[PDB]
Amino acid sequence: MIEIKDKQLTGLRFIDLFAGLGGFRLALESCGAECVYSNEWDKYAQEVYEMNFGEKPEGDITQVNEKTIPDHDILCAGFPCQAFSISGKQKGFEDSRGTLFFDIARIVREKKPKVVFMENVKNFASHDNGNTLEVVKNTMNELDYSFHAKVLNALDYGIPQKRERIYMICFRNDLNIQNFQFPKPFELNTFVKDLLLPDSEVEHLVIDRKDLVMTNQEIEQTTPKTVRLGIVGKGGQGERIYSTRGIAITLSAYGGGIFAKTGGYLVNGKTRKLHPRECARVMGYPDSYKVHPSTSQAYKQFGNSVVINVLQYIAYNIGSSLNFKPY
DNA sequence: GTCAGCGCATGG
DNA sequence: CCATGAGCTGAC
Ligand SMILES: Nc1ncnc2c1ncn2[C@@H]1O[C@H](CSCC[C@H](N)C(=O)O)[C@@H](O)[C@H]1O
Repeated sequence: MIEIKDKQLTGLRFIDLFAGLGGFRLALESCGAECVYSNEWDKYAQEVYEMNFGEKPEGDITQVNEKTIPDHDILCAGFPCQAFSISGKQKGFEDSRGTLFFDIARIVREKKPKVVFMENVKNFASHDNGNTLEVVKNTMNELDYSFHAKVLNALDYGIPQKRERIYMICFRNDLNIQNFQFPKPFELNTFVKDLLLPDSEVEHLVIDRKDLVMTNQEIEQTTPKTVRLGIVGKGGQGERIYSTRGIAITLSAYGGGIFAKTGGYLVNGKTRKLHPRECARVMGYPDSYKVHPSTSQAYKQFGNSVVINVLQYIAYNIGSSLNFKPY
């Protein structure tokens, strides 16, 4: 993550819904805001959260009375993506994991917060011929909010990963905010090769397969794009090998392949997958964030998360707009 | 609960 | 034509 000197959000309160690892909390606390409630149902996600932050999040959001929830200024939520992702079956609102949005709307109507900050995958914007995005937009307008949305690739904001998400920001209509803007891009100066651990710590992750086929030669100069060097098996998900001189592919949570969830990379003559700590780094997490003791769950957790840096830049801008109140 | 072979929509 | 994806499904 990056360091913020001008703490634009001091004094405001927020809630962490679908908490996961607490990615929304790190970003917002770095700007001076305060957390007053959290909710996450996964047994193991709850353990890591407690380890790092010191409190257990409440359970199942679908059976919590919206009036119990504390008064807050910003609502944060990165709702489930399985029913909308391009890697799934695309069942949308007919999937029991696709209706979560409406519990958000339910909470919103009661607490009427100042800002609503949501985020999902790129295909969310195109699903069902744009109908799904329309439904979210109209419900927000009807509740008296303005809707601002955009798709941002992580490689444009300092982190070496091709990870495209859609961000949705909503301000209550009586605040009359007319100057919010999505952050401007810059040049990338860090590559996969700058975050790797020493060879002695990652020896156990090596894989020597006899069906390895090199289709491209290693490159000699860095570039901001995924460079594919080879394949194993039929070249499906988890069977593709890339260069450490380019950028990483999107990390996932339920993926397969011999190089499951992270993909394979050509490191010093060898082919291996990433270590959990190296995953933390490509997601923007600091080396002081304690990871889960079980390697298996650690990978799933990081693949469901958000990239800190992008959230930080957007949070600064939300505060700047709120603080501009001239005579 | 963990592991790995897979098969298709989307966007050029 | 060619490359990708906060996935699915069945095995133990
Ligand atoms: N009904 C429900 N109640 C609470 N949490 C739920 C839920 N259904 C799914 N979830 C949780 O929603 C999360 C979706 S992914 C969100 C990750 C989070 N932004 C982070 O910073 O890491 C997962 O942790 C999932 O277990």
